[PDB]
Amino acid sequence: GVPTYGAIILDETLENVLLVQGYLAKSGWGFPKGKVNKEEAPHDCAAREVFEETGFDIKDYICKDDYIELRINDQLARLYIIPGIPKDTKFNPKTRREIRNIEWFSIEKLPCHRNDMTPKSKLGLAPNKFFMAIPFIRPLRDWLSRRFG
Ligand SMILES: COc1ccc(C(=O)N2CCCCCC2)cc1
Repeated sequence: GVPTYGAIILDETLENVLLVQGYLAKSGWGFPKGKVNKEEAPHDCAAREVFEETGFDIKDYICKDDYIELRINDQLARLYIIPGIPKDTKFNPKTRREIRNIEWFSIEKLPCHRNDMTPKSKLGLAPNKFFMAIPFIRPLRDWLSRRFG
């Protein structure tokens, strides 16, 4: 996998995070992110994908050591943490061919794992519209507890 870069944007209260909704195979809700171009530095990729998908430019707010990174089936995804963005910010994606909707979600209400179907004696996981975000939720909560209490 070519690495992906993006951001976890929080509001002023630190209660809420900004998610985006795509289409088709990406039809659920996730953190904004995308694939790095040849020769493009990580911070530049994160800013460009977040600006294409949200309309908001994070370049002046990125902190180099403040991010959460995960490897999932051999693709690396790194999300820079960006606190303190006002809830009344006007977000407007660039390509509406990729992004259906943009919303704020309460962190404490988001799932941190999918649910089994052991009520039905059936293997696997039940569908969840937050599937792209879920892996980052527990590591975010733990990062926030350490930096802020
Ligand atoms: C393999 O390349 C990828 C690139 C980006 C994403 C991703 O999460 N996106 C893109 C748009 C859909 C909505 C959520 C944000 C996933 C995979």
